[PDB]
Amino acid sequence: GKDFRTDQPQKNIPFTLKGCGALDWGMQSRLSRIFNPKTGKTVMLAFDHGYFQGPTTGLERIDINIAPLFEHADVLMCTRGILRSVVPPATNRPVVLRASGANSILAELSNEAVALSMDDAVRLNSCAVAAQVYIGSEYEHQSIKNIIQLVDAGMKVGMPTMAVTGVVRDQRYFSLATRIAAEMGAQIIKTYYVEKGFERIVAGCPVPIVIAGGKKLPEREALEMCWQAIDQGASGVDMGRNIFQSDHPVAMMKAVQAVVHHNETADRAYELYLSE
Amino acid sequence: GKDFRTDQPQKNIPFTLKGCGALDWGMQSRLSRIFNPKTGKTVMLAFDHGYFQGPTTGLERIDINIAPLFEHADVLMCTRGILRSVVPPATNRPVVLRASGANSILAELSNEAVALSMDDAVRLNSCAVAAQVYIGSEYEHQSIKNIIQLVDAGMKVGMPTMAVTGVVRDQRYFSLATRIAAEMGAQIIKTYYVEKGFERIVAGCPVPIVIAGGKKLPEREALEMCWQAIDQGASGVDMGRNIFQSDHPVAMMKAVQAVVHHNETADRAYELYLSE
Amino acid sequence: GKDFRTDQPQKNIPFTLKGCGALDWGMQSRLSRIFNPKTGKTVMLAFDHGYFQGPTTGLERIDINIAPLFEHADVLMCTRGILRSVVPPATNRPVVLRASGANSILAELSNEAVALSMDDAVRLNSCAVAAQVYIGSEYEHQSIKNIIQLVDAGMKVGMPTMAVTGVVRDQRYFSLATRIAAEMGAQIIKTYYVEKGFERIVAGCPVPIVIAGGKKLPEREALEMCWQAIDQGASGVDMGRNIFQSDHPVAMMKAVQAVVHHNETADRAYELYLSE
Amino acid sequence: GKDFRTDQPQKNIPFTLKGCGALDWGMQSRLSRIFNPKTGKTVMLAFDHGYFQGPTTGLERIDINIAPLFEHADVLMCTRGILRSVVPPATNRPVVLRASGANSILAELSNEAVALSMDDAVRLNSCAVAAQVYIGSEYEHQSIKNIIQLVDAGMKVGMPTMAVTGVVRDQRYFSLATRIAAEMGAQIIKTYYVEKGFERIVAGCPVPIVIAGGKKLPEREALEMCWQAIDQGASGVDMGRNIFQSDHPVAMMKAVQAVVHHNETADRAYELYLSE
Ligand SMILES: O=C(CO)[C@H](O)[C@H](O)COP(=O)(O)O
Ligand SMILES: O=C(CO)[C@H](O)[C@H](O)COP(=O)(O)O
Ligand SMILES: O=C(CO)[C@H](O)[C@H](O)COP(=O)(O)O
Ligand SMILES: O=C(CO)[C@H](O)[C@H](O)COP(=O)(O)O
Repeated sequence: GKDFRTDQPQKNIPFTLKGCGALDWGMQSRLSRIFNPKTGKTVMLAFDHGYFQGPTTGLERIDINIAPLFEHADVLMCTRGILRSVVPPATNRPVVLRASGANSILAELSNEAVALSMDDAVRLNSCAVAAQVYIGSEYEHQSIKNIIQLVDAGMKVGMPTMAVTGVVRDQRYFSLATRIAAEMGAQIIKTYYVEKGFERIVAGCPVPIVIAGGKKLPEREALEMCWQAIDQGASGVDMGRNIFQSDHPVAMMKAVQAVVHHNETADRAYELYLSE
Repeated sequence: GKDFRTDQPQKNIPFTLKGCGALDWGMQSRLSRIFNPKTGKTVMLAFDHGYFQGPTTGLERIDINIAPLFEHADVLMCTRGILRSVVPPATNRPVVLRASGANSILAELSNEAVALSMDDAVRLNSCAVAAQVYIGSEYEHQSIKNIIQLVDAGMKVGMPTMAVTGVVRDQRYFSLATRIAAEMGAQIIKTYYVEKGFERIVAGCPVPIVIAGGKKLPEREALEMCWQAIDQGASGVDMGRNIFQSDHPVAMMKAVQAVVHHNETADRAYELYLSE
Repeated sequence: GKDFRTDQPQKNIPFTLKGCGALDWGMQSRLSRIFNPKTGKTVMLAFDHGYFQGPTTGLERIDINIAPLFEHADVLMCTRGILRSVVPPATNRPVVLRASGANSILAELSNEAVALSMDDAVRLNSCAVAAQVYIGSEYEHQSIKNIIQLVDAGMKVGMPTMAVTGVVRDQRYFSLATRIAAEMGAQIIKTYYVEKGFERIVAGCPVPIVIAGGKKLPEREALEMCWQAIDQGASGVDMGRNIFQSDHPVAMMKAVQAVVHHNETADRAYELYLSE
Repeated sequence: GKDFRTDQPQKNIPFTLKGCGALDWGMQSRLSRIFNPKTGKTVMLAFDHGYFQGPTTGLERIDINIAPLFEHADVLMCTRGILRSVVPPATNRPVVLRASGANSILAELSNEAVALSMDDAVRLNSCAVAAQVYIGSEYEHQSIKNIIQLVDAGMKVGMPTMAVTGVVRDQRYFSLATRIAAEMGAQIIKTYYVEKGFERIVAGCPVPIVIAGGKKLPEREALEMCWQAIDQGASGVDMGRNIFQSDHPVAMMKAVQAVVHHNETADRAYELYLSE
């Protein structure tokens, strides 16, 4: 009384996420927590700015202002200090840990060291670990070594590494920064959007790219940036200020989600924003 | 231009999951992937039976019959063999790995060893590891050592361990089995439902309890068992046969969800089942 | 003067080998050395018999009789002893190492221990490690632990493990043995061909299956066995005696290749054998 | 009924690859994947340039432009980033991993660190690891330490190390750079071809030498360079730009193969190129 359905051979289901078709199950799994398998994109809520800036505007009280935003985000990005202290585990949301630091706004910005062991990243159930790369800055060499070290460590354990291109911001520059990081082994790259040439940054990069929100803009303009980035091949956005510094954070997020996952237009989305 | 809201002191949000209020963030995080933070319960789809039974009825073709069920489950339970081979990572669903084995239906059932290293559990992004405890069986001592070893290893890494009471099935017996496992350190206990006294099993166990589906029953009766268990304090169910051996697996799951998360009645639920 | 071809998005190339679509690059790479990416099959030349049998017939002088066969094989299977001593490295052919032993024909056949460290497997540039599983035998439990240990070790390093079902030989039996091994984590399973029901063994096994040659048969019959096995879904054969005990080894191998990779018929192939 | 052929004593088959006749089996095995045992030479397709140069011309889209070349190459050389992301494991071609980096075209070129752990090299099934040595540059000391560290690590595991002489380019200079690297332990040395004295570079180096393609040349001239190098004792070439920057990459590769493995002349080969 058994049915082995032998008339129908077993076939493998392809894993389509850009440049991640040759990774182990666990690593693909963590990546799938970050990039929605359906759309292949992500809306990432970033609040790690304090790691070298202290209580930056809008992030004075993560526990009050940012707490109510978690549920509306695909993934959270922050440090292990904040994570443990004020992000409730019950939030049940994927996290990407800031794993670099030891710099401040009072000194050389590019002077970063690895800020948490892979050991602890695993203890904290991370989906990924993130560090800055500073191409063209004084501590460029060290910043790349930080990426090398996180990748070496993450491959033992199936933890993805996200390289962030920290900074003249033109296409030829970001092409250089993103490609090197990818080349070194980072599975996710986060960079800035550029007025012209962005398409080339995406095309030249073998792995998923995510754009930073950047300094505060009018909500409508912020949404235009997102639409452009997505339309030109970005795999999602990593917003911080353009959300938590808005008068209507939750509304802004829903708009951003509309644009990223559902191919909404900048205008349509802005009207989704005006209804909240 | 900053607002520290100093008139409103920061307060810790309590973690209410039974007997898990004193664990590290990462472990609480993994637990919150299993047990819905809202309802505090879980509907677990179990298909690990093959680990000592080979191609058991209904599990001949996981890739065909079980594949379409994944999305309707809170968490998946299976071996690392099946996980890698036929469970697509894009399933984006929390997993609990069977971590014991080395036994078969052709020999002593209680003769189990640890079947995967914590190393590989982490590599596979697990939410927990599971192993059998056989109180009263020939290899009782070894089975408990399996639990001891998984907890020792899990605590370094923030991985919860689930102890399963494998087997006369009365209340006094399962009280003994579940309590000992909890006492050794397992964070989740999975046991069988009992006609009378089940409430005492839950009350005597300091951590969350989950019931096994058990042998195939008429759908209506299986739902009654769930309702009873939940009503008497279980934290969810770990169904296998009563789902994948049904003529309407997806329908049955929706029913079981209704009973577990939404306090549906056995009858009402059964009518949810008859509509699909 | 650069062309990023931004009109043409990058797409992942699927890895189609049965149940190996969720493995890291290096492991998929080693598997691709074994299973021809085009056909998805393998012809494996096995000469490890001496590991518990001593100088078995046909394998008295590997250096003389077997040496001239290597080039005609897809992959070699043998022990590290023979590998180092008489297989010339310049053979440039992928190897699968026998990694179990400590038994002999003078004692209990199922009493095997792991016979080489993963350390040394990596040192020898192996494509996989192989060990016996003895379901139903006296040392069944230990044999399965051997597989558990090799998988744990292999996963750290991207080395595949092949589980071999050592032994009444019917379908229900081999279904049990193969499925349990796969379930524990082995990426390759090698078993015996069966008169009836073989299709069910393949269908119930989530990873590639390879058949043993078995005791010497008339060349025409051996080819019929291969044809049946392949036709019913096997991923290749692991011949030993039916090749090296033939009066025309090289001829026989070319036949077997014809059947496995090129869908030749038993008869057509036998005529390929009669021309050499 | 056994034949031990005792009238014919067993004899060791010599391993002839220059200066590798005293290595363990595994290491000789990996070297044999790189240097064809028959000819003793190799045609190596190099596309690692991006590791410090970003999207260099011709390598904007490895996945499109370089993908179709793989099959026509003896061995692939690239970074672990590119390997995992866009080189399909099914390519079934030996790889040599770029294992240095942390420099860029925006800073001191000779400032390289080890870019991937031997751990991960083994995980990726490499045939060798490669790093730059910069004799005469500012970070000369560190670059040599990079070779020392890779050799120490490779010897535990049977992984060969390839030292690359990065840079006035005359014979006395490259003799110094190549000889030092070899002396430290590197089993493969890759250097540049020189108008006069190249023969002395080869003679003075105890292990196999491979030449870099160098900047783009007219196809006919590039082939002349290969012919000279081979004729004067090189063990193969590591082309990049002279292939992927050609209007007929595949044709060019076939030509190069002709010259390296089959002792074709520059002219004859060029006519092989004009027919494709
Ligand atoms: O902290 C940073 C890196 O050092 C980034 O500026 C930040 O994480 C990006 O998010 P946003 O610009 O949208 O606030
Ligand atoms: O495999 C088992 C333990 O050895 C269990 O029987 C199983 O996992 C429980 O699920 P169900 O009884 O609902 O099928
Ligand atoms: O050695 C063995 C396992 O203990 C097998 O019998 C052998 O390797 C299979 O090959 P063949 O039966 O074709 O000779
Ligand atoms: O990348 C390099 C070293 O830093 C080399 O220039 C390169 O790998 C050699 O190949 P080619 O000169 O033929 O392009």
